[PDB]
Amino acid sequence: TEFKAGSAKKGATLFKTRCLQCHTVEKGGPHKVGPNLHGIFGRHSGQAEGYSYTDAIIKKNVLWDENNMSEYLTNPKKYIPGTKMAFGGLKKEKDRNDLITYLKKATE
Ligand code: HEC
Repeated sequence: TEFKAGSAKKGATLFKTRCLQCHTVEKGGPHKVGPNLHGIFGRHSGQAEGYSYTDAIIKKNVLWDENNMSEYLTNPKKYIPGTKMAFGGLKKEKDRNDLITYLKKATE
């Protein structure tokens, strides 16, 4: 236990301001700069079809849980060196909590 529940509402707005540029979350949403995140929870990394992921993410083969995602979100390139994901990261654990709270919900 190193992830506690946040604000889905707060979560949804962070997504909009920090993730939307590159990703969609809805089932049936298109891949953009980053892949569509529908159903990411429980899936391994690099497995969405029709998306050209880097060697690195695929090979990293991470099982996406609220906790994994948390460390990833902190500093992506640090987590998976070689990832084409160009996001500095979210240093506050509270932003991270709210975003994942949103994500758990909207990608289901
Ligand atoms: C564009 C400038 C991006 C922003 C802002 C965010 N992400 Fe991203 N993401 C992007 C790319 C190009 C990729 C693929 C990387 C690669 O090496 O192929 C990713 C990947 C992800 C993943 C891993 C997905 C998988 O299918 O395993 C996740 C979980 C993810 N991105 C989430 C995410 C969130 C929540 C963001 C906002 C905080 C976000 N990313 C920003 C491009 C971009």
